[PDB]
Amino acid sequence: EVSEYCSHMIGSGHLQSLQRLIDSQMETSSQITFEFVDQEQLKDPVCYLKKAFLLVQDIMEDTMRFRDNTPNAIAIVQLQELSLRLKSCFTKDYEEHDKACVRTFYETPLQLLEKVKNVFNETKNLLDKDWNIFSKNCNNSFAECSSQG
Amino acid sequence: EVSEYCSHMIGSGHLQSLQRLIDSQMETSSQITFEFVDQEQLKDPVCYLKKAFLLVQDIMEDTMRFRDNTPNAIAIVQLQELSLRLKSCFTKDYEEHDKACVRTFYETPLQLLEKVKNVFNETKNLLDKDWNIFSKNCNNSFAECS
Repeated sequence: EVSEYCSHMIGSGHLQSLQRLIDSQMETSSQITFEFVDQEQLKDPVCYLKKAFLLVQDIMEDTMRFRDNTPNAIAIVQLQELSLRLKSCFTKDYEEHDKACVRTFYETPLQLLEKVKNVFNETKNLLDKDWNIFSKNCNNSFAECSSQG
Repeated sequence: EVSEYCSHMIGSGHLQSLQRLIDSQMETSSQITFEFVDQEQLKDPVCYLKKAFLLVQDIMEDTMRFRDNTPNAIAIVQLQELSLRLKSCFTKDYEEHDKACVRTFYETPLQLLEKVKNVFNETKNLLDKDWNIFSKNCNNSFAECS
């Protein structure tokens, strides 16, 4: 079940952690490649975040990497712990729609980090309005995407 | 004027702060371009650091940029202040030789930060050995560079 366990689960400390993450990065024009949800393909706000929340998990595990026991590595662990708690708040969608709406991006680390912060921030905002919002069936939204990863 | 006060300017807090900078950088394939001293051209330890000390000031001003008032931006300002004090410890070498021993690098921000930390670390170490050491005339060392 999705349940009231979902409401208020993403806290302000989580967002401040994301912000300190962003603020400590040296500013660079250097771009990196990553997979993320293509907003131009998936425009519905709820299903965008349903898909994006899942990808953020891969992004944290493989891309947002820091030295053991540094403040930023600790924030990632907390965001991963938080994401595990959040997994019962997103209803599962069809497995045929796993790579739909995903594309490779060529963007700076700061732009990737802003995408991740926006996912956690907007997920928190919608959960605070309705703890059941991510029980939405997004199979038709994913089917309307033009491409796949 | 070079003086005994040189051996007291770079503190442990400056290095620990540099380490905290390094520890906060995300491990990523993102590489950046910068100008720095070539260790292969300038192998003499003292003249390497005379050259590297000047270049680190451009790197801090133009490349190691952080959003204003963040912990890392403040650390950079403090390292810049510290460098301003250290300039009394380095005698001038011929202007002749400004871009000598310098080449472009394409390395990660972590690698650049390690290069900067090593300059401050080795400078502190040598000043602790002879606070007059960077009065050395490095004009001939700079001349053998490519």
